[PDB]
Amino acid sequence: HHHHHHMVHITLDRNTANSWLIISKDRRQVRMGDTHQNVSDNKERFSNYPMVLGAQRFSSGKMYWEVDVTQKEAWDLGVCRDSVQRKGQFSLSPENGFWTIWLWQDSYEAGTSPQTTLHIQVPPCQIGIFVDYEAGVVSFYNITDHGSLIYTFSECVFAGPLRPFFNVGFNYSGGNAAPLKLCPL
Ligand SMILES: CCn1cc(NC(=O)C2CCC2)cn1
Repeated sequence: HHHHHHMVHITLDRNTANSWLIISKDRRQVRMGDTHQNVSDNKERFSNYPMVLGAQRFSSGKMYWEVDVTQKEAWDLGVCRDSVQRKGQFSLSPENGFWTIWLWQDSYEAGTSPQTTLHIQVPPCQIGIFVDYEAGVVSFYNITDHGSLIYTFSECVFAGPLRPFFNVGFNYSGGNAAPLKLCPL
């Protein structure tokens, strides 16, 4: 791909984070803590899952960023509406305001309804995410495999401002403690 020149500097929004997440000083890394991280509750925090939003809001243009997923067993990545549900149980779908892919139990899937199997020969260590607001496109790229396409959501109905979306996943296994990291430009 040739989307690198739309690179944007993403930072994480602490106020949206599940109360167990630990965000680095530079707001570029996030991991699951082993306990509640001693913050007050608020209506923005994702309550049920280890999710957090980027601070940036996008309503036009083309945007690109990269995320490091090295040695994780489970994670979700993509974008979502600013007004997505924060509390209780929900599925990641375009109907609910999410455009995402994930790793779960050694398989990669796109968050369609129902979910779509992805075909990845080289397990990615870094994922590129491209958003074209006007075109209604969200695309995912395998940076480990020379930028190869993973998945394209087209005919997207954003219906609001978009925010970068992250889920570090649970760590029931003891094998999923590693962080998500926003990679430098
Ligand atoms: C909540 C509004 N809404 C949006 C959609 N569909 C999409 O965004 C497309 C991406 C692939 C299907 C369905 N309902």
